Amino acid sequence: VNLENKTYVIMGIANKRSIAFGVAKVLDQLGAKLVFTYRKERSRKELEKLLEQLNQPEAHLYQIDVQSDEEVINGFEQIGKDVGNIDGVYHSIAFANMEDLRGRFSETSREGFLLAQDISSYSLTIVAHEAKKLMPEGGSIVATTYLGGEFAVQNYNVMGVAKASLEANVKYLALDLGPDNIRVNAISAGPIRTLSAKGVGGFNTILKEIEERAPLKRNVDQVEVGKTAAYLLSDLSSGVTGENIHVDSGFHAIK
Amino acid sequence: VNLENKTYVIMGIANKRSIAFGVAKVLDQLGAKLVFTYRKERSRKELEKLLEQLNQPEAHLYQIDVQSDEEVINGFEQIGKDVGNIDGVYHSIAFANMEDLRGRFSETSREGFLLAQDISSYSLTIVAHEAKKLMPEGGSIVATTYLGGEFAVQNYNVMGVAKASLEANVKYLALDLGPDNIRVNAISAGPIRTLSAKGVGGFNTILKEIEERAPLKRNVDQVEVGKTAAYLLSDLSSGVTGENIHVDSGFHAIK
Amino acid sequence: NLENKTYVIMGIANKRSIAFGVAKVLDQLGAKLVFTYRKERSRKELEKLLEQLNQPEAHLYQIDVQSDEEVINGFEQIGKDVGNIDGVYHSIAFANMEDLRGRFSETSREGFLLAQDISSYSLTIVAHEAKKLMPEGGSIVATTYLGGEFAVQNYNVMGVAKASLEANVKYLALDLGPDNIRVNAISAGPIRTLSAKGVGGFNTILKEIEERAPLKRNVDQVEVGKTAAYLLSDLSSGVTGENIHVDSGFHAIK
Amino acid sequence: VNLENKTYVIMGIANKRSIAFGVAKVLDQLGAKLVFTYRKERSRKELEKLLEQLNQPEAHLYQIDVQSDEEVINGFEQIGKDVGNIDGVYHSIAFANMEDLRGRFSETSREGFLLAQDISSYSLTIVAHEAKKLMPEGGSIVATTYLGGEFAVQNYNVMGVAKASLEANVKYLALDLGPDNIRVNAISAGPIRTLSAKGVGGFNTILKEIEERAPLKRNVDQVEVGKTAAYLLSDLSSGVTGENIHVDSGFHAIK
Ligand SMILES: NC(=O)c1ccc[n+]([C@@H]2O[C@H](COP(=O)([O-])OP(=O)(O)OC[C@H]3O[C@@H](n4cnc5c(N)ncnc54)[C@H](OP(=O)(O)O)[C@@H]3O)[C@@H](O)[C@H]2O)c1
Ligand SMILES: NC(=O)c1ccc[n+]([C@@H]2O[C@H](COP(=O)([O-])OP(=O)(O)OC[C@H]3O[C@@H](n4cnc5c(N)ncnc54)[C@H](OP(=O)(O)O)[C@@H]3O)[C@@H](O)[C@H]2O)c1
Ligand SMILES: NC(=O)c1ccc[n+]([C@@H]2O[C@H](COP(=O)([O-])OP(=O)(O)OC[C@H]3O[C@@H](n4cnc5c(N)ncnc54)[C@H](OP(=O)(O)O)[C@@H]3O)[C@@H](O)[C@H]2O)c1
Ligand SMILES: NC(=O)c1ccc[n+]([C@@H]2O[C@H](COP(=O)([O-])OP(=O)(O)OC[C@H]3O[C@@H](n4cnc5c(N)ncnc54)[C@H](OP(=O)(O)O)[C@@H]3O)[C@@H](O)[C@H]2O)c1
Ligand SMILES: CCCCCCc1ccc(Oc2ccccc2C#N)c(O)c1
Ligand SMILES: CCCCCCc1ccc(Oc2ccccc2C#N)c(O)c1
Ligand SMILES: CCCCCCc1ccc(Oc2ccccc2C#N)c(O)c1
Ligand SMILES: CCCCCCc1ccc(Oc2ccccc2C#N)c(O)c1
Ligand SMILES: N[C@@H](CCC(=O)O)C(=O)O
Ligand SMILES: N[C@@H](CCC(=O)O)C(=O)O
Ligand SMILES: N[C@@H](CCC(=O)O)C(=O)O
Repeated sequence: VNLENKTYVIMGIANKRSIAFGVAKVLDQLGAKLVFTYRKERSRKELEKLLEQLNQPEAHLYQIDVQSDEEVINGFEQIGKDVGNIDGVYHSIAFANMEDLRGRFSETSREGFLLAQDISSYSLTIVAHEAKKLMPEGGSIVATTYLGGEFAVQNYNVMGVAKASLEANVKYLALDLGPDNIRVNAISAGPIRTLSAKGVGGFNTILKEIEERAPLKRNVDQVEVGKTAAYLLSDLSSGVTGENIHVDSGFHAIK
Repeated sequence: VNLENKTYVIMGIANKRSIAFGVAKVLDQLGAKLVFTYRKERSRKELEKLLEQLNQPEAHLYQIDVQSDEEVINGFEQIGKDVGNIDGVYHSIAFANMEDLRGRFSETSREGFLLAQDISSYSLTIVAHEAKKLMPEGGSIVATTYLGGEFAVQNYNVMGVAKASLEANVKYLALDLGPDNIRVNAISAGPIRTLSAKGVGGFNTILKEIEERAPLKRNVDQVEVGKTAAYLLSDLSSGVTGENIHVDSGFHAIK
Repeated sequence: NLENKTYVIMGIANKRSIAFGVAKVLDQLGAKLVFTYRKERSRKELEKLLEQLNQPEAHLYQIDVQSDEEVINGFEQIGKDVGNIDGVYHSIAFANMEDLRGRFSETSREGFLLAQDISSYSLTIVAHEAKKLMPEGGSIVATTYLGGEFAVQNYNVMGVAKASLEANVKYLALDLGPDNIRVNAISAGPIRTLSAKGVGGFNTILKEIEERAPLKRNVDQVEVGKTAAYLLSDLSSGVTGENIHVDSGFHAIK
Repeated sequence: VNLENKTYVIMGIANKRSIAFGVAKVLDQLGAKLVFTYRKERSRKELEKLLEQLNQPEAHLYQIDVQSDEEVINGFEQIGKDVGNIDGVYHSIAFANMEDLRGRFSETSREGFLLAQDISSYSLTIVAHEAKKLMPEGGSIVATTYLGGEFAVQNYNVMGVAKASLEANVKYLALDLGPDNIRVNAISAGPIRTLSAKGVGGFNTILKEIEERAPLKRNVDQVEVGKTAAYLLSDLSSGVTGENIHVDSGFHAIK
């Protein structure tokens, strides 16, 4: 593309291995102004250190726990006060407990099921609503999903149902904001070594299955997700909404 | 398909228009012993009255609000004490607040979003968990979904996202409970005038458009969901699990 | 219960045909069965297989679906010999052996069109002809494989023919629905049939299903026929343009 | 997405309105070298006049009728001799007789059905086989489909079954050629006023409905298909294969 004079909000960089950091690098390289949101003080610390590798002349950092309507509302409001209107949001946030992930799915607790939904799916809805106010002439919103939202994948358990929820959330949001010229899409990333990935049982062996079985016979990386993100966040993908692009070496397409 | 010496639990008859009552008439007509569960007082009364149409020699009625683990745990425990091992469960339960079935999806409240997940999806997981205890030999579990879980349908809003979640729940339950010989499937019913259908904006429209546009050129009814449920709840459908069967006059197949 | 129901069953070759699984189940449910075979060999064979069933008579018709006239005259005769029918079970497909292994991208025009012709287009002509014999509606069921939905190694040109057959179903459903003819697919798991010898690495798939499918076991022709009973009968009123996976749950997992 | 020192074969321009000339304008814009294939001498004459609006310094025009193995085989071979190694093929080719694009699908002739399959689906397979010869390094093949491939759309009839075939063709080519680093994907375009769209009953109606019912509330144009083509044919889409991107204002996602 080329993304000068554009401003994107990126949510969910924890460290250098975060998918959303792959997005950040690509967008930053393409001329975009970036604004970053985080939950833990530690993620902010990592952000401050990761910005040195970037071209951003300014640190634009905001603490937003997507569990709190107040923090999302006040965050996006302060972002508009600081940078003005924006062109899109990359959503890269999910959560579930260990204790429910390494259960039989049937043994999942209600509080863990809903926690997963709340952070991993609902949060897009409220982010979309608040971000929309900073997009008076339209823009783009991308969330990150995984194929365990379309099929039942051993171990992914509660997070699979939260992804199914997220992928519909995208479709309903696309229907709703469409007339506002806001596009909403999902990237279905293949497995990537991240901090959150350490929490999913059997991650390593799925990695390996991908190399053996996927059409491109290899795994993907954060920058690949970031390149597809730039497509979805740019004018290149006008006409595309409610879509789910698999960035996964073609693994979605086989059995 | 003869069901004598089978026992099924049917969840979510409110009145004679309920989908689950379509299911009950079919199962009863085929010789099954039936247990029913309800939430409201008013629903148990309706059930008491509706039983006079059935061949069920006794009434097995249980109050189970699926918002409560204790009620589901204790309910299914009582069922096992009163009737013994069962052969399957029909789940016909969902809820969302009125203002979440119309206007704009992007303005869905967090509590409204999570409420719909809890009742309309999570409840399957917990029901399957407890119903399993009564199926040492294997059995069958069916839940009721709608096309709006697969596609954004105007006005179906927060329920669309809960049916997406429910549909994934079915897949993950099938994967989990499969080795125990417990099948888990969905019926995706077409629009049908029920009490809950009154909370969905634009329902009359969707009905007409089915008559005009679906293959069979006519809407379905509860008995037709019922005969598909009989198939899934019986040995006719051994080998079928994690499936979603559209009983919607072919509407799912066109565009 | 299918008493005074009459169904045409296409593609029995031997005791292991999926269509024989369907036959036994329908026969068991009291239905009258007409069979269609392709070459005289399957005739002496079929004749022997029906000594198992409860059919009082052999209604047996050679139809190679590569010929319009054999499909046209075939159904025309069935109507004269037996009267109106209640549905059709399609259990028919073909591809040349060299196209069912190695490299899809190396498939010949002729071998690709052959597969389309027999495995997909034949449904359309069968439906048009069979419709003439179901004035009050009826039910048509074809057999597919998950390979028409996902690319499955080795299945190759047959996967593109099945994808074709699954859309044919959709389109037959839309077109024939106002006549009350329902059209559906059963997507069967793998089963040791005569024709599955020709698919590369079929034994490797058989074992994957056992290891990985929700039911942790494979399916048989009888389970396929039980689901065909549902689809061919009134139990499945309301359901058309559908593809039901009788596959120990394999389609739902990745 | 800068495409200098890239070369793409664009198959199936007939006039200023062709979807493939959308692609061409876009790829040309981004600095690619372009090679055109046509069938009818009139499509060459049209290409020659449209070349004047491109920045291409030379005309590279081949006559390939994809019904001929020999013509595909010799066309591509020749292309290799003339411009050397290519980066991708954009396939924008389909055909069906007018009878079989209206009225009753069940009345499709054998001959019409195979003719649609041959031109509209099989051609991709042989084009990929021959084009693989000019991509020893890897590359990108994109074919043009329509939602009629995934659902029954009234009137689309024999072509929809041909587009199903094509979409599956894309999936199998992606499995087969992934190990050679050749990505194969499909763009599912919304309805667009072209020469070949004049053959399809009820085309005007579908246009109007997309406007009323699709999330963006507008039709897409050829240039929007080109912008997404540029993405699929470039490194921006490096982890994407066996995929189908709907450039259709959202329509695919709604029911
Ligand atoms: N890695 C993969 O294999 C893979 C594959 C497909 C899809 N995905 C999806 O990709 C996205 C990014 O995950 P990742 O793999 O990049 O892992 P990650 O680096 O661990 O990032 C996850 C992010 O989620 C944020 N988060 C969790 N709860 C939050 C909350 N309540 N409020 C605000 N932020 C919250 C974390 O912030 P804090 O650390 O500050 O708490 C962290 O930045 C997730 O949606 C994941 O499900 C990942
Ligand atoms: N009608 C349609 O067009 C349609 C189409 C597709 C799918 N569906 C689905 O079919 C199922 C049955 O709905 P329906 O149309 O038959 O409407 P219905 O008659 O209103 O039944 C809904 C039932 O859900 C029960 N329920 C709600 N919350 C509950 C809770 N917390 N605990 C226990 N029970 C609870 C209700 O019980 P109480 O009244 O006692 O509170 C009522 O029995 C639902 O899953 C619905 O989403 C309906
Ligand atoms: N077995 C599996 O794992 C599997 C799984 C999923 C789907 N299927 C499908 O199930 C169906 C039945 O196959 P099967 O596995 O049961 O194998 P089968 O016993 O070999 O039956 C296949 C039948 O197709 C008939 N046939 C082929 N071309 C014909 C033509 N041109 N005209 C008339 N009949 C023709 C064969 O006839 P002749 O012997 O007379 O040549 C044979 O009766 C096929 O559609 C197959 O694609 C099979
Ligand atoms: N327009 C739409 O709404 C729409 C929507 C989605 C997808 N599509 C698809 O987009 C692609 C391009 O179509 P279009 O709408 O842009 O129509 P178009 O401008 O009429 O182009 C169709 C092209 O197909 C070529 N063609 C037909 N048979 C051929 C053969 N045997 N060998 C070589 N070329 C052949 C034609 O070449 P000649 O004129 O020289 O014969 C023509 O250039 C097709 O796959 C179509 O199915 C169209
Ligand atoms: C067997 C599983 C296959 C590998 C899964 C690939 C994958 C890895 C990490 C993911 O991220 C999370 C996972 C669980 C809980 C929170 C997050 C977060 N954030 C994800 O969504 C998907
Ligand atoms: C967009 C209009 C399409 C017509 C929708 C068909 C339909 C009607 C009623 C349904 O039931 C509920 C709906 C909302 C809340 C609770 C329940 C319950 N129980 C349902 O799930 C689907
Ligand atoms: C790697 C794939 C695993 C096994 C696939 C299961 C399968 C077995 C047999 C099939 O039948 C045919 C196959 C080829 C040609 C004709 C027929 C016929 N008739 C089929 O369609 C699918
Ligand atoms: C029911 C109307 C649906 C709207 C149609 C969208 C559409 C328009 C034109 C298309 O192109 C062809 C159509 C038929 C035959 C050849 C070609 C070619 N080339 C296409 O594939 C799809
Ligand atoms: N993370 C480990 C532990 C999972 C478990 O034992 O449940 C794995 O790859 O499975
Ligand atoms: N149930 C009425 C009211 C809709 C509304 O305005 O919310 C309908 O949509 O026809
Ligand atoms: N072009 C006409 C076709 C006319 C017909 O098939 O009757 C239409 O828009 O349908």
